[PDB]
Formats: sequence, structure tokens, C-alpha cells
Amino acid sequence: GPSSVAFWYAERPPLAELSQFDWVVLEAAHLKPADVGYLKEQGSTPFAYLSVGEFDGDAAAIADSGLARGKSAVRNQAWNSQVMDLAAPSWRAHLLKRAAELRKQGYAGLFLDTLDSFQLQAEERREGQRRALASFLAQLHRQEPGLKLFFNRGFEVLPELPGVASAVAVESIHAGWDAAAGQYREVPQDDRDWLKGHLDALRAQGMPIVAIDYLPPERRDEARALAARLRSEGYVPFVSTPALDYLGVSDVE
Repeated sequence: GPSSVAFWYAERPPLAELSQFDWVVLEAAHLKPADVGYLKEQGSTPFAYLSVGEFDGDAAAIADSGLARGKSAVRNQAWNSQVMDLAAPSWRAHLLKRAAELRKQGYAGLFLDTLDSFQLQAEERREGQRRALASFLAQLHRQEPGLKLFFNRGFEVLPELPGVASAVAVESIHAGWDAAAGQYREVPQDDRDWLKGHLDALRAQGMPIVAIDYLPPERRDEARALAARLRSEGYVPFVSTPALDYLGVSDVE
């Protein structure tokens, strides 16, 4: 897996600086193929963001895209993000086409997000979504064996996908972002208690685990210490801001 990792989702990625991280996850809309090639020339492994469980867009955006039939009307839906039906052929086809385009652009892998958004569906629908997610990920991996798949969590599907994921990320281990309360908050103990069983399992199988923790820029000294703490606990960390628009820290200075 990675020795160091950065995530940058904003415009104008600082490519020279990002190139010194082993793995770099980017929003591909803000890069051109020459930029992706430059990162590889420098020795970095570039990954493109891909949201598997949700479509990011206004209602105008998802209608324009031809994906409307695939939208699930979940009760707790986050604004500007639509939970999609992982069994919908138009959604699955859309994602596979996107993967092919990102492959052609030179990405070495995909960072697969919203792998647990199906838990927002009605309880009795979740197992069917989980199975559709697992079959989608297997088909993605079969179609695109040249893309390393860097999962964001995925605990409900990982046991059925041996050999598919190259690493698993987790937001967050110690320092997190409470999107509701809009605050940097310590990850609550009960959140760490729930993660422990899943992370212990991945550790037992040698899976590289990336910790995505959140501290604001003014706390860069604390972010350095936290990166060291996370490495001593076996994680490959990136400590940054929730917008991922910041040259956060993965190792000590």
C-alpha cells in the first residue's frame, strides 16, 4: 500500500507539492491528462475520486445526466447529493463508463466513496443494495484490472471481495469532522468502538488502512503530532480539512 497519502478535491491542485506523496487522490475534473502524467513521472500514484453510492449534483444536474430513474428517494438525503440505486442499470453503466474514461486519462486507481450510503435506504432494502454494490465492485474490478481500487470503508462488502481493494480509508480515527454540528470534533469513543472490530479484521488480513482525520490549518502543529500518533498505531494518515483544499500532513517534518 501507500507510504504516504494526500487528498485534494479542489481546483488548482499544487502538483509539485502533491507529487511528493506516495498516493494522491484527486478530483479529476480539475486536472488534465498531462497533470496526471506529471504526478506519475515524479513517482506518485494518482487516484481519481469516484462516488459509487451517490450522485453529486442539483436536481437540475441529475435530470440533465439521464440518471433520474436510478435515484432513490431516501428519507435522510444530504442536499446536493442523491443516493442512487446500486441495482439500477443506468447508474452501474454510468460508473463503469466513468471508470473507463479515468483509465484513459492515466489514473492508476480510483478512490471509491459512498460505499455505505445504501444504509440510508429502508432497512428491508439494504441487503439487496449491499449485494448490488458487491456485484458492481466485482464487475468494476474485472473490467478495469489496471485500476487500483482504494475503498472508503466498505466494511459490509469487503469480506465478499477478497483481493479487490488495495487499501481502505476511514474518516476518522481520532480527529474528525462533524458535518452536522459543523465542527472539528474528537471522534466519539463509541465510533472508535464500532470501527475496532472492522479494522481489526482488515489488519488481520494485511489490508493497508488509511486514516483521514481532520484538523484546521491553524492547528498544523497538532496535525503533525497526530500523523505521528496514527503511524505508531499502524495507519497511513492524512490530516487535512473537510473541503480537502489544503496541503495537509501525512508524515513528520
